[PDB]
Amino acid sequence: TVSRRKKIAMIGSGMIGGTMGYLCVLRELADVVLFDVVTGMPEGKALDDSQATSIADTNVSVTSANQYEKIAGSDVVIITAGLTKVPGKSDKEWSRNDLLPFNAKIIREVAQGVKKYCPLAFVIVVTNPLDCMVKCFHEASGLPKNMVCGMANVLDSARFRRFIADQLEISPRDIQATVIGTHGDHMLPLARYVTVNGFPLREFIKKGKMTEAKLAEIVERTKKAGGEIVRLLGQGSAYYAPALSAITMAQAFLKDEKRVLPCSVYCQGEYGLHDMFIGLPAVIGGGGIEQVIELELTHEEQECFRKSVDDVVELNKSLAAL
Amino acid sequence: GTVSRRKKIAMIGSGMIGGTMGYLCVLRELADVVLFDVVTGMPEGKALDDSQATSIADTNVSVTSANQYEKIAGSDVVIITAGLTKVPGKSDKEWSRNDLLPFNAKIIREVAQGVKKYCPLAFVIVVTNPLDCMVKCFHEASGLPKNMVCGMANVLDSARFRRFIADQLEISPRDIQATVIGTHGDHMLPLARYVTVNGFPLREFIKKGKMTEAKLAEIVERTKKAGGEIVRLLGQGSAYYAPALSAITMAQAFLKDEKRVLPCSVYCQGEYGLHDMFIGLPAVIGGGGIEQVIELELTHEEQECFRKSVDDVVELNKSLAAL
Amino acid sequence: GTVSRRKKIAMIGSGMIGGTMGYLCVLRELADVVLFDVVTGMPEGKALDDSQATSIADTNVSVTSANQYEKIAGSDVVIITAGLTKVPGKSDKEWSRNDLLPFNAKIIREVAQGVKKYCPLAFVIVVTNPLDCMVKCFHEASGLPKNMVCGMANVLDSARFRRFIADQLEISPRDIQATVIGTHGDHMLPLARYVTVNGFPLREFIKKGKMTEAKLAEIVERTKKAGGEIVRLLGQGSAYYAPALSAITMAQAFLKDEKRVLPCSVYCQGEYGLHDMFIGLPAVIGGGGIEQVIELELTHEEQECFRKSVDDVVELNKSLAAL
Amino acid sequence: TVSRRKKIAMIGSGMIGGTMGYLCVLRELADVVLFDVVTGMPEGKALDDSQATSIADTNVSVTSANQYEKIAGSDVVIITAGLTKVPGKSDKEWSRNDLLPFNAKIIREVAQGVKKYCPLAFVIVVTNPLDCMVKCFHEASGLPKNMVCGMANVLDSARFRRFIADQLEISPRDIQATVIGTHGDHMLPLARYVTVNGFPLREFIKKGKMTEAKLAEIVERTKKAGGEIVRLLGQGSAYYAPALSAITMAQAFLKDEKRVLPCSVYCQGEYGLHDMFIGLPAVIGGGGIEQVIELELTHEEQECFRKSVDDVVELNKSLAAL
Ligand SMILES: NC(=O)c1ccc[n+]([C@@H]2O[C@H](COP(=O)([O-])OP(=O)(O)OC[C@H]3O[C@@H](n4cnc5c(N)ncnc54)[C@H](O)[C@@H]3O)[C@@H](O)[C@H]2O)c1
Ligand SMILES: NC(=O)c1ccc[n+]([C@@H]2O[C@H](COP(=O)([O-])OP(=O)(O)OC[C@H]3O[C@@H](n4cnc5c(N)ncnc54)[C@H](O)[C@@H]3O)[C@@H](O)[C@H]2O)c1
Ligand SMILES: NC(=O)c1ccc[n+]([C@@H]2O[C@H](COP(=O)([O-])OP(=O)(O)OC[C@H]3O[C@@H](n4cnc5c(N)ncnc54)[C@H](O)[C@@H]3O)[C@@H](O)[C@H]2O)c1
Ligand SMILES: NC(=O)c1ccc[n+]([C@@H]2O[C@H](COP(=O)([O-])OP(=O)(O)OC[C@H]3O[C@@H](n4cnc5c(N)ncnc54)[C@H](O)[C@@H]3O)[C@@H](O)[C@H]2O)c1
Ligand SMILES: O=C([O-])C(=O)[O-]
Ligand SMILES: O=C([O-])C(=O)[O-]
Ligand SMILES: O=C([O-])C(=O)[O-]
Ligand SMILES: O=C([O-])C(=O)[O-]
Repeated sequence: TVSRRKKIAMIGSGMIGGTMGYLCVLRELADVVLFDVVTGMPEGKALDDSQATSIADTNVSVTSANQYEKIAGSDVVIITAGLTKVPGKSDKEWSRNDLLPFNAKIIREVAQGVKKYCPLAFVIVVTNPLDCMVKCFHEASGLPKNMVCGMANVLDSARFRRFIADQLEISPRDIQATVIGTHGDHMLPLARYVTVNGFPLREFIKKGKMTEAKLAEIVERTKKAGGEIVRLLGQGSAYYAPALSAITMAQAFLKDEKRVLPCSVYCQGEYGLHDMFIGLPAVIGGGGIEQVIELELTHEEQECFRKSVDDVVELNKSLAAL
Repeated sequence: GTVSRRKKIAMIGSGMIGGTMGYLCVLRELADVVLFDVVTGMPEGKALDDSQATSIADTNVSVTSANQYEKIAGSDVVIITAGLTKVPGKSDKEWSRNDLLPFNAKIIREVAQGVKKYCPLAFVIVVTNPLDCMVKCFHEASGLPKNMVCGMANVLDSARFRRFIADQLEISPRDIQATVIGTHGDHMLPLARYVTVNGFPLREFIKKGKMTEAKLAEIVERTKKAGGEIVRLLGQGSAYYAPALSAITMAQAFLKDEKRVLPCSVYCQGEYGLHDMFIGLPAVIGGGGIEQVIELELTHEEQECFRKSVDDVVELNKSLAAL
Repeated sequence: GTVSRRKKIAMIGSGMIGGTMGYLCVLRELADVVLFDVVTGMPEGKALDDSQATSIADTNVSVTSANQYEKIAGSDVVIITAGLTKVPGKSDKEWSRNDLLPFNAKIIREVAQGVKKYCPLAFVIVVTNPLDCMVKCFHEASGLPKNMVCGMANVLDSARFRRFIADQLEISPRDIQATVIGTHGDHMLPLARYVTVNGFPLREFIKKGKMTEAKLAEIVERTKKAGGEIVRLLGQGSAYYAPALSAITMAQAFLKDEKRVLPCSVYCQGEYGLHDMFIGLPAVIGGGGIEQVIELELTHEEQECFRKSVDDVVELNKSLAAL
Repeated sequence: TVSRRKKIAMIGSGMIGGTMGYLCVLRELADVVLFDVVTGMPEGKALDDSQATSIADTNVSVTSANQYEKIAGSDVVIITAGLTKVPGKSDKEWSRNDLLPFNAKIIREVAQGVKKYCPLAFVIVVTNPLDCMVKCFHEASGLPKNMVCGMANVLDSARFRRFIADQLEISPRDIQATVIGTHGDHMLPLARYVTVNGFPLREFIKKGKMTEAKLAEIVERTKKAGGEIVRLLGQGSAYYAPALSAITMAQAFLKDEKRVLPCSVYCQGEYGLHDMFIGLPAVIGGGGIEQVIELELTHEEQECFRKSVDDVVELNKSLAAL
């Protein structure tokens, strides 16, 4: 075989993992390995997903695995391995930072498998608490700083954009709304940077298409979106938008698209941050994270951003304190 | 003043299959979606998740949730998945679609009343098991036209048959035509004689040694047991990825008048000599709903297998009657 | 008895752009296609070629040719490319869209009569040059509603602006929002101040050294001269690939009620202080046709540039009147 | 750049070449090099096609070239370089075999460029007379027998399928109708192998959905299709379906899809043919031509097929006699 299909390993074959495998089938994006420590269930999803290729009229291979040797040759590795909530806790108290002790362990294990079997892979971490877990995976795997990132802000931005799109009665394709910072309560929906095809939202507000109050409401809703879905589902957390967000990042790498997809990236001076990962605007292409966009934030925005940075810093402290 | 409106599909049942079909509509920008369910909370969670996905897909369709039938008014297509997947108390090895009859008939009759009242002009695709029995139940309780009601099943069974064969021949399943007809259960009939590779009979490939007769038989059996295998492996519920795409593919063939050959459970009026019942047969789906029902020249041997499928349906329909 | 019919688009003019738009409909299974033209023979050749492509695309839409207006009856969208691309006798360097006025006005008035009689409920996208003048001509001669008639141009000009910027920043044009407004000619206005990278002002990238102010100016000029450059390089006719996709993208936004921001030539009723004329402005296209016309807060300097664009349109519309 | 985009070189930037570049833009299939001996026009199409990526929201590079060094690194090379008709001849007398003396020269030139700059490419010849030109290119370039083929039968089959689809009122996706043999008057539309989702057409005819006469008519129309379009266009020949046919073949190779796409392939015993290329059912995947399907043809079909083979043999004679 002269021309081989791309290969994506889903480390974690739960709700997000299986849905990403499904997206690969629909788009014929890559062969899929549904990896998990659980036996049985991953093979069931592999059978279900592989059978979907017939109806999709596409041809990719979808298999399951519980041995890391199986992810060798993966071009991309997407990591969802982990818990979505603290066992026993009420949905009312769902908190992403509370997952630290349960998932750091898992991420370290995955990091060892990737370092050993597919160290040349582009890695997209999804597992919460996102920013802390990306740093945890990067430290343990030893992969290049431009080849490891965390999916979060594309999802946060997708919410921000959908809410704005509904208010303005315009497709979200034409709404550029971005959230940066940590994937949590202190995420920063950049209201000043919201545009309708590059036209500042401020011009729409002055024309009465949206009020300042509605905007503030949308910014708050964007922050609470994940928790609302957790409250409403009553079992697990979001997976359709998360899966598509991660796969869009994976595709940008595989096809060297050079898309602006805000995600948790390694900092070395950007926004004055060092030795850590946090959500920032970035361009993803065949060279992995090709550009980290440094915006001219206002004093007010910097204040908000420093709060987001502090949450990551303290979480990274607790991580180390283990 | 909207002159050109989007198509609208109501997912009656917002569980695994319903939520996944909503996702497909978002990805393909196929139509606005209403995730209907008796359960409140969960469907709104999925509508939020699915609507947020439109931003990443760069598409624009409306995804909302509902627990009131008035909300499905104006639906062009209704896809029904409302129902139980497993019977409480049965082991996974004991899983049998027929046992769902008493639980789901009640549900399907309730849905029929809702569709009859709010969107009687819709094309209806039933998914709820036991499939052939539930499609008939929906049809008589709703009163919709015979060409506007069908059951998704054989497209999924055929997808399995095709994928297994594709794997063995090292050919894309796009180029494998393998069809299963009959009831969606142990007596389904994977038509080995009609399997082709771009119209070339599979038998020529077997004679050339590409694969064996024994492997074909193994695949025929694997196709029948596929659903139960996924139930066993998943440990919870049943298949949903291929089932969702099978139904959405049928919905799209109707919505865009594609005239696709998609085997499904259809109203019989003489075909293969059957009357007043629904059973899986090859059919053409277009803007006219079920536009053609293909009646294959089955051999005596294939007829014997098909007859068992028919007897199974007749038996469930009698059980349905006894309620 | 087809309950769900396919959308229908009539391509009035079956030349380079018309045939390519028909091809796009086949690839996306967007709608049935009628390739209309005064020329007989050629359009049937293209309908044959385009319909045969459905087999390979595995799609199913009808592509036919016509030279009688009765054939466009029932069209949901009409895209008009009927007209000359170059004036016989002019060198390629002398190519100017304004010179096409006398040749094309006659053609557009004939098309207007056909649409008015056979499919007055259609959404109409004019492509024929000189664009802004031809859209106005079509509108008054046809009598269609102001929100149902527009001209494709700025989506193409913007595509050029976006591609040039994308190349310099090494970012997909999906993430470059660059817009051109005004008349589709030398005085078009590429809005340098409104160029963004996913909503982030281009000026921040320039300050960071990603590209220079000088390169931006070069790109602004290149955007204005783009059509003439393709005319010069092709040696025959003019651009058709990007023009076809620009118009089909507008058609799809209408057909599927997407509500996309697609700058195009729209009827002015006060915006930017203009009345009784069509000119390129940012607009939202949905199932209601032109649903919104965006009025940007232009600076005095940008207004001066925009005013020249307006004067050019006013001048052609006067020339049109003098016929 | 860790992950690079696939690259396709269009040797010939005329109607088919430019349209294939357009398909690459729409599907984001690969970077495109529009090559030609003509300067000016290819750059115009490159500008037009590259500008279309903005509207398509895709990102591939489309450039033009007139120097072969420019096609280095091409994964696939699609060759349309050549004349579509004999200069001066009436459309009534259009004949594919008449192009031999004009295009053999061109193909030999292309063969030298490919051998020198991208010998590892999968090559799809489109230039007429197809079967003769594929053999001409293969002999001159020295490329592997499984990496060179000619696009023709996918197009012939597309016509056969569309005509049947229209009669039966079924999507052509569900009509499997295949033409094999030489791309010319003696091509062989395999009526006995026509199926509706694997169901023999014969069953439909007996049910009165199509008559034996209509079938015969469709077989004849399939043979004359190319000439009808030449007659009707009055300028050049078909390009929309040809372009999509060739790109579908290229994609099957690039994404290792393993599609059954009848095309002109190298024979070494199949159908008892040796040292020559002719249209046959074949599977295209990442290994190029992975399978050549050998059908159990009837005596009547063999007769017809031998006539198709003879046309290729004599054309290959004339080629040599130069
Ligand atoms: N960053 C984001 O935007 C975002 C959004 C949603 C969810 N998430 C997070 O993504 C993760 C996955 O969510 P989900 O809904 O798919 O969860 P899920 O519970 O459905 O699946 C997690 C899967 O990982 C598996 N797993 C556990 N330990 C493992 C190990 N050592 N190796 C391999 N697999 C292992 C589990 O068996 C399970 O199959 C959670 O941490 C969740 O909080 C992140
Ligand atoms: N025909 C086929 O090929 C095929 C394949 C797989 C599954 N199925 C069947 O499809 C059905 C759905 O499977 P699933 O995985 O989505 O199940 P699921 O358990 O995930 O969801 C079924 C949903 O229907 C809802 N429901 C119950 N009663 C309802 C009522 N009166 N009105 C509206 N909604 C109601 C439930 O609350 C639940 O959300 C099952 O009956 C299953 O056996 C059929
Ligand atoms: N607005 C834009 O952005 C833009 C971009 C490119 C080209 N254009 C213009 O679009 C038009 C079409 O360009 P093209 O490349 O398709 O040209 P073309 O020469 O290939 O085709 C124009 C077609 O219209 C036909 N025609 C002439 N009179 C007609 C009539 N009365 N009724 C029906 N058809 C008639 C011609 O026979 C021909 O087939 C030109 O006027 C060109 O300048 C506009
Ligand atoms: N096999 C099939 O099914 C099929 C179908 C249709 C057309 N064709 C054939 O495909 C070929 C191309 O058709 P088209 O419509 O694109 O033609 P076209 O006339 O539009 O373009 C042919 C192009 O090749 C160029 N060319 C000539 N000599 C060259 C050389 N030495 N190097 C590089 N480029 C050179 C020409 O300059 C021109 O741009 C013809 O031979 C035609 O008969 C084959
Ligand atoms: O992280 C999450 O679970 C979310 O935001 O959906
Ligand atoms: O009916 C089922 O559950 C199946 O076949 O997957
Ligand atoms: O109008 C034109 O011809 C252009 O811009 O391509
Ligand atoms: O070869 C040709 O020109 C054809 O068949 O279209």
